[PDB]
Amino acid sequence: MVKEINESIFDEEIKTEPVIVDFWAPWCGPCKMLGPIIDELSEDLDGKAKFTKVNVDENPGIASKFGIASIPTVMIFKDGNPVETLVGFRPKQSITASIEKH
Repeated sequence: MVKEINESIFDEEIKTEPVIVDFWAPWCGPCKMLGPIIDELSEDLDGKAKFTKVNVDENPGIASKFGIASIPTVMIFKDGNPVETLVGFRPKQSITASIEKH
């Protein structure tokens, strides 16, 4: 349950438990390694966190607004505010540990 989001619906999806945004591109190797992790966590942390994906090729405005200078980057939002920016590939346990903190 990872929802693909764009600038038009970004505000809606972000304000709603922590919301995780995976900034990715289909041509980026490390991003493709991260995809399955985010998918698995959307099930394992179901009821605890919400997961979404932003394709930076199609949403350059979102990427610039949040300083996504490198992909993959995973951002955590709480009450509509960005509270964590996780740059670089990380295993499942590392992402979970970060989400657990909020």
